[PDB]
Amino acid sequence: SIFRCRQCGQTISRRDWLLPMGGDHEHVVFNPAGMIFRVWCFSLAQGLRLIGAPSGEFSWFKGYDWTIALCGQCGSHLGWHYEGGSQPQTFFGLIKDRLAEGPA
Ligand SMILES: CC(C)=CC(=O)N[C@H]1CC(=O)NC1=O
Ligand SMILES: [Zn+2]
Repeated sequence: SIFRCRQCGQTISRRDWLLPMGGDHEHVVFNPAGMIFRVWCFSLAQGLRLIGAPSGEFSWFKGYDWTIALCGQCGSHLGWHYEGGSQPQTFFGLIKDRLAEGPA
């Protein structure tokens, strides 16, 4: 079972790659613009384009800096890559409702 970009079908991640950060792969969070995201943490993802330099500002995950992750194919905002932390150093937080799940 794999996750594709809902807008264009780009291959992004797999159910096998889910990561229970702080005990749960799912985290419901809001940014400073008041947008709610249901974020699923993954150890790995592909097919993204990470934009800009990392920032710790308003990070939802203690110890991690984030970079915006777009679908590399269509440019849809799919979530964030997190880095600079520990155990693990890096991971992806993807917006669940921007993905489509289906057969490998
Ligand atoms: C431009 C956007 C859409 C930024 C954003 O929402 N950043 C998240 C990432 C994070 O961990 N905390 C935030 O506020
Ligand atoms: Zn896409």
